[PDB]
Amino acid sequence: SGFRKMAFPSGKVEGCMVQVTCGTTTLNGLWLDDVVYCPRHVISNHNFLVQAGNVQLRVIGHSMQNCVLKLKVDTANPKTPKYKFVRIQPGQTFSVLACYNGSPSGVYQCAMRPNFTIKGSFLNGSCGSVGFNIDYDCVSFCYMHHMELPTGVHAGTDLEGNFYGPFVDRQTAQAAGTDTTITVNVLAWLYAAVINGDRWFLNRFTTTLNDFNLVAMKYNYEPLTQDHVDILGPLSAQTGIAVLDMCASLKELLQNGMNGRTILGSALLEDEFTPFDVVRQCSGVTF
Amino acid sequence: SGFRKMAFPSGKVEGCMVQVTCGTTTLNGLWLDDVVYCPRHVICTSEDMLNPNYEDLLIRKSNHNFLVQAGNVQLRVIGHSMQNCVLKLKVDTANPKTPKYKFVRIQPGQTFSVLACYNGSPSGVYQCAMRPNFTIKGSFLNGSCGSVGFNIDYDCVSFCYMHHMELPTGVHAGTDLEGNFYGPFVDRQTAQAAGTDTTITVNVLAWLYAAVINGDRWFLNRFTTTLNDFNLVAMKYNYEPLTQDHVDILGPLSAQTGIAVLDMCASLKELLQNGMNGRTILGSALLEDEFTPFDVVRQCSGVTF
Ligand SMILES: N#CC1(CS(=O)(=O)N2Cc3ccc(Cl)cc3[C@@]3(CCN(c4cncc5ccccc45)C3=O)C2)CC1
Ligand SMILES: [Cl-]
Repeated sequence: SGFRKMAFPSGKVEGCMVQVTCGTTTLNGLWLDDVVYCPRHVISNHNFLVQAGNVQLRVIGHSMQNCVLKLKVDTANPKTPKYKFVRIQPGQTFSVLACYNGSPSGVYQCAMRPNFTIKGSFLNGSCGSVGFNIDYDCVSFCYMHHMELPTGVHAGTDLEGNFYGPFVDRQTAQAAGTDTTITVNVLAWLYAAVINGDRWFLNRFTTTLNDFNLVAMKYNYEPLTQDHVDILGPLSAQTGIAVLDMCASLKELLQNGMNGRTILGSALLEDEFTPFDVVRQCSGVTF
Repeated sequence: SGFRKMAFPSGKVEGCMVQVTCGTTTLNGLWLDDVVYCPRHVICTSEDMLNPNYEDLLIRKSNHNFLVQAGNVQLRVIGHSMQNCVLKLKVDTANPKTPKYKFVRIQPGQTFSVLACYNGSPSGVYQCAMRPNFTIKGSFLNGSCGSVGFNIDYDCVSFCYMHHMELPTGVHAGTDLEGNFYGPFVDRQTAQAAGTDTTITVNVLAWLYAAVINGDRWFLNRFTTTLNDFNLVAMKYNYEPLTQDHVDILGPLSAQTGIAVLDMCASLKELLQNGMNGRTILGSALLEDEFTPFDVVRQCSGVTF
């Protein structure tokens, strides 16, 4: 029992965090094999100072790929895990290892919002902190922190330097678009509440995907697609509540509220747990 | 900017997780130097749990009855002893990944990170607090026994909790690393219930100061309160009494934001009275109590917005 916002164990990523200094700028880098990846806004080889723990690494080459700077170093990281660079879609979740001066200070779980921002917890010096998922023993790097927007939200790139969202890496008038709730994730979290014995919000009603999408559009909820319904199949079979039956519960929570009640200790409808996160936490998958 | 429930990086603890098997029972152990620490109920069967005599069960065991697995490597047990509700298995190999560490016993209201494990393999990390009723609202399934709670201030890992059991309400109970339970609990399957839980007042206050640091002041009012009047009201909402120690501990945050602790207490009094009215504080519609004054100073900036 219990439902927590759980992050992946960060150990395989901690062994890759280094400090990168170029002139007056100091931020974080990801050391994989003989390359250090970091935001290009950190800007010859000796101008780049790279520190891995107490050891100074020697930069022997440099190149740029989109908004990421790649510093070829002389030493391959002996702690390099099995890894892949993956680009995630909005709604997908990941763990963030927040670092300052190449030293990890915290780990949290979050989701890529539909407006491509992340509601993170970052201070000055956190640039170059990374987002990741673990699938068996392979680390899938999906995010590198670049900046904070005027509303306190964060923007960054995949590990190939491509920004998530209509953002650029520079000081200019940039604003996060109007955000929406990740519907498939709220539904998954309602199924996790049913698994943990919270059924007060269940009703005898069902709905059509068309009728529900008209309700979702009215409450700034992302449209629910047939793919989302198919993805919720296992949770529907485990609890005995059809996806459109759970959609009728969500419609009633949106039109009437919680009425002093909570779901999994929350008075808001939680949208940062994917259908896969719910299955993984309610099964004990290890890494 | 931003405020998240953040856990400590778990890498130093991952390198200590092992699997301990005694007969049919399989749970997690903490491998530090040449000792593996795990719940003593690993020597029990399900039947044994009603009234276990651990001394009688342990005396019938030998070293080779305890199987310890560290990754793909089998560790050899060369000795065993019991300290309160923890079993200590002396092994023939010191853990090369042993970090700098201490065993600390925490008080209610204190927070810590939990590395949840199954079969000696870590699966997730989360942040939580020791509730005033000594339970933890964790996320544990069968096989998670022996998972540990910790804080990592500087490079030293302070181990404060080892998971032992789930109570009938879905909450969890465990011990410090010396085997002493937190709360009036026993490692027996007896009628045990968590006491009535309360909100950690000093933590809610710290979180209100964190909201002021991040630029939110809608909840503040022009009133102050006496400490006693605050407690008379807060006790009616099932809030823990606020002591002079709590007020002293909130001193730095009070000086940083310019809001006296008893003025922040008046805002809390009013928040309990009125509710939120469709508003949120740091993206939350409830009053959050799992961030200590120390956590707020660590996560939030030194400059108030
Ligand atoms: N109410 C209740 C429960 C507990 S029990 O009655 O099955 N149980 C008695 C018991 C008594 C004392 C001790 Cl020290 C340990 C144990 C056990 C050992 C494993 N465990 C667990 C531990 N953690 C999470 C868990 C989740 C789900 C099933 C077990 C879990 C226990 O609680 C077993 C069903 C959840
Ligand atoms: Cl403490």
